[PDB]
Amino acid sequence: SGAIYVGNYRVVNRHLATHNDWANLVWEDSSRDLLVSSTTAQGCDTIARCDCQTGVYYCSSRRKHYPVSFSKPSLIFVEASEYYPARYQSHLMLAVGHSEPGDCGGILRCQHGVVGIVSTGGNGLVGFADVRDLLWLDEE
Ligand SMILES: CO[C@@H](C(=O)N1CCC[C@H](C(N)=O)C1)c1ccccc1C
Ligand SMILES: [Zn+2]
Repeated sequence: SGAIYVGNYRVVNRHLATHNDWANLVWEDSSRDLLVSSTTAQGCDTIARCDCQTGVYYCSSRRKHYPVSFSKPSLIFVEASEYYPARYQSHLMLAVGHSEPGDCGGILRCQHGVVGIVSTGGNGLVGFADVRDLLWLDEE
């Protein structure tokens, strides 16, 4: 589990969104595994606006933050799971790192701010849903 709290927005994995998230919906995209809902309180996270390919992510199944090198956001095949059928997920970045189901929502960050959240993984890989192209998260 986990979310990004920027301005009056809460960014979560679409597959882990709550009923309150759907009832306060701003934007969702199944192909990216992302959903954004509105918040009453202002958050403290800032979004990175850069092309970094190195950063640090939080792994809840280890209670640890790990440094990683990650690929550029791309269209990658993600196998059928209990949340989606076999499909291509867009804006996804892969890295070598530990991940389990329950680690989705952990933040990946670089020197400029938050880059994205854990969305996929297995067999010593971890995948992150990029948020750096969502410029509207910085206003209104
Ligand atoms: C099968 O679970 C993995 C996964 O890639 N999923 C499940 C959750 C939905 C993911 C998606 N974005 O389509 C696909 C998973 C997730 C995160 C970290 C480690 C794993 C092993
Ligand atoms: Zn950066």
